[PDB]
Amino acid sequence: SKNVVIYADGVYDMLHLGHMKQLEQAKKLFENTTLIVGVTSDNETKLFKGQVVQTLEERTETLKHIRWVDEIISPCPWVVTPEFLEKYKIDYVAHDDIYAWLKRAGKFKATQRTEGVSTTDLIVRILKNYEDY
Amino acid sequence: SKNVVIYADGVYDMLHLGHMKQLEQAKKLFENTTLIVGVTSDNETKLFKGQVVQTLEERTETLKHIRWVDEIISPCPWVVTPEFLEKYKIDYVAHDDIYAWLKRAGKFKATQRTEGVSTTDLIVRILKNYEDY
Ligand SMILES: NCc1ccncc1
Ligand SMILES: NCc1ccncc1
Ligand SMILES: NCc1ccncc1
Ligand SMILES: NCc1ccncc1
Repeated sequence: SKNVVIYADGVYDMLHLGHMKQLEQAKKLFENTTLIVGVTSDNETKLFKGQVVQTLEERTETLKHIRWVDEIISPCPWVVTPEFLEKYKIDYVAHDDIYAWLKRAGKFKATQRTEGVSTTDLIVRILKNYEDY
Repeated sequence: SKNVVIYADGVYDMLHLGHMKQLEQAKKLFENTTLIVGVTSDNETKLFKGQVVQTLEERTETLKHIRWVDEIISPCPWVVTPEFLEKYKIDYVAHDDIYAWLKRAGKFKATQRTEGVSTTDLIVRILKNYEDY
């Protein structure tokens, strides 16, 4: 009934079906939702997580095309804070214990990952068309 | 004002930003539109055009996530006929002379391609992180 504001974040490098189904699942947590999507910066992703193929600007321009995405914060903060939830009027964080405070506040919503659909999995399928010998 | 029905078709293998921007451009040809997207079958694509990484079912499930896509015909016919336009009440075909009859009927609408954003271009960018020697 009342509109519920959902927040999900990530790298979204080389956007594939796995990200899409995750975002859809976040978007449909409730009947009436606004899904805000946060895109991690190149520097912090590279320092804290690992290598990223596409720049922040490219990764954001691709997310803009996904039907479930209502709003994008680019770049997003690397750590979600309670002050971040308050300023953007976020009701729930959708993710796939650093996150214990979100669970304690009733604001953690799980979303599953789909294995086997990644961009790299597809390139693996390309290479398997070449018998080793 | 009046709702205009747009049709675009293609393989949409390994969906990337290039396809997305093309679909957006088709969707925004007019103020009020319904964008129908046709997805070529595996057999006909492989026989007439060339190799396709993802099956028809996978290529369609990914397009379903694109915000501009209103309706999908999967599989679509390989050749667009006037009887196809009539049955689906298509007003315009958006594409990037086999298509001379569409131009003659006022139903051909061009959409441009974006070079440099393909899935394969990104894998090229990955491989360039490895100095040859
Ligand atoms: N992709 C992991 C991550 C998500 C949110 N903030 C930082 C890192
Ligand atoms: N669309 C947000 C953005 C714009 C320019 N650079 C990076 C991100
Ligand atoms: N991708 C080329 C094509 C588009 C429509 N029908 C057949 C082939
Ligand atoms: N979504 C249409 C479709 C379903 C099953 N196989 C291929 C295409």
